[PDB]
Amino acid sequence: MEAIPVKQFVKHIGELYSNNQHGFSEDFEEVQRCTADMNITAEHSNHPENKHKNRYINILAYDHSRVKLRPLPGSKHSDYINANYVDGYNKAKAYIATQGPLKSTFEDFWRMIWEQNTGIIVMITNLVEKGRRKCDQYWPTENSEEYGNIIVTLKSTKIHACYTVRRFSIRNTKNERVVIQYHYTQWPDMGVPEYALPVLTFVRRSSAARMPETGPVLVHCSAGVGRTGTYIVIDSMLQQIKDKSTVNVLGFLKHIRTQRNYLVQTEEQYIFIHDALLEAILG
Ligand code: VO4
Repeated sequence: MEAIPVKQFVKHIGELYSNNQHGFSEDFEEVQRCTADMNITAEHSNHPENKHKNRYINILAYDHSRVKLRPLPGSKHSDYINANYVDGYNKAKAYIATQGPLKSTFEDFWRMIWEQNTGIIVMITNLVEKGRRKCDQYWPTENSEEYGNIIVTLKSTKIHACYTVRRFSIRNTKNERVVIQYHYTQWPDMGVPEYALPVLTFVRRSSAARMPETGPVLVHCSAGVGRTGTYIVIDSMLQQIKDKSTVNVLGFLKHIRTQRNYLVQTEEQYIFIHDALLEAILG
C-alpha cells in the first residue's frame, strides 16, 4: 500500500512530535477506531469451556486468524488457544501473537509450538511486574520438564543487560528440535523503555535468529497485544526499510489490528515504534 521513502518518513516524524505530539495522538486515535466499523467475531474465545484458557477476560482471539490446535480425542474445544496469526513484512502469518501462558495452558502452548514448527519464542514481559503476576513460568529452570507429550530441556542461557536468551531442546514423546527463547527483561512496570537502542538490538538479534524455513515466530507478553504488537511493527518495518527503503507504520498497524485485538496498545508504544525506527535509520 502507501509506503513512503525513508527521507520523507524522517521529516514526517518531526511533524508527529511537534505540537505536543498532537500528531502521534491523532494517528493512534485513528488506529483505535480503525476496526470500529468492523465486527470481528471471537466465538471460540468467548465459549464457556474456553474461559479458563484466557489470561484476561477482555483480551480475545479473533476467530478468522486464531491458531487452532489439532483436536484431542475424548474434547470439543481442545483446539482452542488464545493466539492469532499475524502478518509480517511481505509474509502472511509471520508471527503468532499469544498471551503469557497459564499453568493450565502449558500443554496447549508447547503443543502449538510443536505443531506450528516454531523455532523462536519472543517473550516481552517479566513473570511478575510491580507485584502483579503477568505470566507463568512455562519452561524448566534447569534440565528438563514435561508438558503433555512434549519434553523441554534447557541447554544454555545467556543473560545480557536487557534481555536473556535461553536455548531449549524439545522432544515429542508422541530431543528433536531446537527452540530459542529471546526474553526481554527490562520493560519497565510503568510505561515504555527509556531508550530504544536496547529494544532495537533485541529485535535485530531475535529477528535474525529466524531460520528458513521454520513456522511462525511466537511473540508474547502478558496479554499478547501491547509489547507484542510493538515488537511486531518494529520488526516488520525494519524489514521493509532494509528491503525497499520505505515505511508504512500506520498502514501496517491498521492492517494487523484486524488479526488480533489491541496490537500496540498505547500511544506511548505507538510513539516508541517511531523512536526505534529513527534510531535504526540514523544509527
Ligand atoms: O503484555 V502486553 O500488555 O504488552 O500485551
